[PDB]
Amino acid sequence: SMQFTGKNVLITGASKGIGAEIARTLASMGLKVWINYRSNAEVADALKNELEEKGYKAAVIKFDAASESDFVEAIQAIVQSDGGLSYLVNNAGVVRDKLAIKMKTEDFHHVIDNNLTSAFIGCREALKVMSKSRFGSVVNIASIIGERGNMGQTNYSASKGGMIAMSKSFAYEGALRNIRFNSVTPGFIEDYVKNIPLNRLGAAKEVAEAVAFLLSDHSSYITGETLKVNGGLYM
Amino acid sequence: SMQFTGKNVLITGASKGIGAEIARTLASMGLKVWINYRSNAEVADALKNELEEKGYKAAVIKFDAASESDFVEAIQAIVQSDGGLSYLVNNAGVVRDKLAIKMKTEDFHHVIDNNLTSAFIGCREALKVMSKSRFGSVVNIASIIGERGNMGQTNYSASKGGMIAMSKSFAYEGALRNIRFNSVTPGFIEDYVKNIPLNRLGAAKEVAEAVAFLLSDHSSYITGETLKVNGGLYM
Amino acid sequence: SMQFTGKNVLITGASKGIGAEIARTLASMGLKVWINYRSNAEVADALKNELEEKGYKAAVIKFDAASESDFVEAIQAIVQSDGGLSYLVNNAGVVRDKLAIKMKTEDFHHVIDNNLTSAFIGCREALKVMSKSRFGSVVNIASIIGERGNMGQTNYSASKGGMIAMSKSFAYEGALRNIRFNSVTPGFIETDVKNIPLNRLGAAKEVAEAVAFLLSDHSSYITGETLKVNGGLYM
Amino acid sequence: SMQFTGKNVLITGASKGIGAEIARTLASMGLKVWINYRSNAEVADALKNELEEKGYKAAVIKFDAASESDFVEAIQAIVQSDGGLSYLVNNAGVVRDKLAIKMKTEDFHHVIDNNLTSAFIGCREALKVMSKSRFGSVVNIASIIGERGNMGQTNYSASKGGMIAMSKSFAYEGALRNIRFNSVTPGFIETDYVKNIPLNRLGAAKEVAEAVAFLLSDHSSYITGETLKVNGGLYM
Repeated sequence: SMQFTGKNVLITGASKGIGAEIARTLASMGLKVWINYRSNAEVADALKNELEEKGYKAAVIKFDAASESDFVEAIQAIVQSDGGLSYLVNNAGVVRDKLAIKMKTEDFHHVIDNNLTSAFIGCREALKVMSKSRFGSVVNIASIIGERGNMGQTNYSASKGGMIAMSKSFAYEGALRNIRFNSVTPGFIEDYVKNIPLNRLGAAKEVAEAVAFLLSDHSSYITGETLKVNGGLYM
Repeated sequence: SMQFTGKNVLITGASKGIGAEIARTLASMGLKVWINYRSNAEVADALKNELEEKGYKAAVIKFDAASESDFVEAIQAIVQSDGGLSYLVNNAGVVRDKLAIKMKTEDFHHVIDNNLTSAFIGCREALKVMSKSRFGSVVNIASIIGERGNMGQTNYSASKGGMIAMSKSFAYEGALRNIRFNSVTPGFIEDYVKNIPLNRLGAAKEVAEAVAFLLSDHSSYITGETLKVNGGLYM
Repeated sequence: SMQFTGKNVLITGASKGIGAEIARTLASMGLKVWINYRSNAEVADALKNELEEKGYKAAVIKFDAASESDFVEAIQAIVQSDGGLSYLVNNAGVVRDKLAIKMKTEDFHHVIDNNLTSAFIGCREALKVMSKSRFGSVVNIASIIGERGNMGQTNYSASKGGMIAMSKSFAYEGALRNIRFNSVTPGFIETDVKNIPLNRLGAAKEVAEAVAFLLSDHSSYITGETLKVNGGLYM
Repeated sequence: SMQFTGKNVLITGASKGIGAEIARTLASMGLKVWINYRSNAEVADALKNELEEKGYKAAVIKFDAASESDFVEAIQAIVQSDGGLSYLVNNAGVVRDKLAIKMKTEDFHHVIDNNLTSAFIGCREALKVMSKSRFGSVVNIASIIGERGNMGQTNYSASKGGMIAMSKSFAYEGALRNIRFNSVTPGFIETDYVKNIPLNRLGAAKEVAEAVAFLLSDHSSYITGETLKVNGGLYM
């Protein structure tokens, strides 16, 4: 049970995986979670039903996070349904791994546009909708790959390393109005394990609880920071 | 609040300030706190009575965290009282700020011995006692000065930067036994404020709750990490 | 001064500023420099004349480093002319500083496409043309803003932090063929003071000579590194 | 053929390994190198003779870099012989690897005092002797282990991570007098594990030495407080 002064959170790309776990974790901690899905609603709706059947507060919302007007419109609808938006998690993202010499600029842009510009739009709009209340916390879901790089991931590492640095700039622009911006860098989340000191993959739950901490009031003096969740894979 | 599988914690140098706060916070979330002091029990005893009067579990203990035998014997004593030790916070440290051309070697060793060797002994003995249980979390209280350095603090920055790197090595050695080692780097904790994006000093409680998270089950995939708690002063 | 096994280098956006200085420095060390410019040829031509009359080897080449086909064909031309290309410096980049709430997606993309995708293309083509000879060095001109962020520069910090992470992934992909990839992070440079420890802006030649070292044989065990050239402004 | 405004350099623990290559490299670029050694004069004196026979300027000096009074006396002897001291390389260092539960505080201190306290003394005395000239550059030889830690190296990682942070503090203190302080973090240097190194080989001592030379040289005049990785890609 983590303490939250805000009441609601938008999680982009939250139908499955880490984003889904973020939704369950934050819902179970008493926040109303907005589950963003791009295309099919069946998985998102099921996650929503699961949480409500547990007595939690959840809703789904359709928009492409890579789309400026779509994302903008959605935030407005959430401010119009709940009165505001206190928390944002930029989780949406894709991979298209290729050795760089086989990588077209279209493949580079596919990952940049979906992973970095999406988080720009989200952080920008959060700044607009939380500046009024002088309260908000935003978490950007980056990756160990943005910190250290990886074979075959020149485009993914660019998107996540640009995310990490973008977040710092947003932290300066939100700081006087008490809007915090931070990043999480998960390692390998469920041989790969041979290089992990904890000798196991991380659980999606373990990422989700690190996000919860950075959104929560307990991290109220943490901004512009990158929280590693990698089991020791990178120190 | 935060969930803890373990039951007790030892905090070095915990009579006041950040150390006292860590003791308060961890006591309020159900842990038995051992409040370490090395010379005068007064303030530490007031802390104990305060926490007990609020309904928490607390105890004082006298040893010099810079003495190997003192630290070792105190941890043995706590293991005898409680059956073991789940959590350790290496918080004890001193300053002796001087421009380096005025700094004697004894002024360098003063800070190293009180600040870095203390945390080596604590980290070492935590490994011994937590290894049996195959469970533990250890937080080293470092400082922004150990990340970026500072005019007049060649000795303190060496002690805290050494603390950060040491803790990474202990994280490797504790990992298979599920014993985690992390560092917190506080910034300016209650002209200087102008350089802080959040435009205020940090509260001691805001450091303590970051320490709480790193000890908690919620950070279960985080080891060898340094967590910045500095209001954006360093990114 | 410094020793180079390679014979030539392409420098993007080399008409003025740091990029011009890079050409001057590298030309004076015996390399044939290829001075890239986008529109105005006069300044680029004037630089070639200067370098040529001083007794060095220099050529200009027009193309938009943000344009995939332009960039690909230019490197093709240089390989046609010189037989190869041993060195690449991705220096081209633009700024469009705005507070994020004033920033259109179009403004974010303007900087991403011109700063990040341009460097991706150059790095990718370097991999292709350098791999046969199993030799080369590539330097990416990033920025302190990519390391610590800056208010009003969510887009520039994104592109340069993305550049930094990118470069590391290229270092993995080039490593086995001895193709090195490193970044330089300049501070405040005169052509581009209280908080700067050296108490002055950096000269463009001071950036150029750090780039030269990373291209040189002297840095032959250095790859995936980011070299800070900021007068102590960031440590 | 890097450019140096200064004329001489002291390299602690320079009789072999990386420190010896630093002396070779820097002597071949025209500096008078002072080769520090602790006990064995034979290898240092062979090195000195090797360099002099190639036309370079070299000298040996015996002292313990971990002894404040020795280190202090040695630098006044160099100032006495040469008129000043432009450059300093804190290379002296040892290892005593043990799992932490088997390591006594005295094994911790042995590494702290030999690796970290020595670099403090050297940096401090550099500040003193370089101040009046308002010119100077100092390189601290740290390690990848100080950046990321290592199993069995809680003492070594502490000394070298402390050296890296401490060097940044010296950079602030020397900056207005234009005395630069920088660190190098070599990876695995010759004199399996090679699988994790992207460049697929151990580094040559010469490759560390030339990185050191660059940070000493005029080419790095706007670089201070920096840590230069020299690890073949092992840590990025």
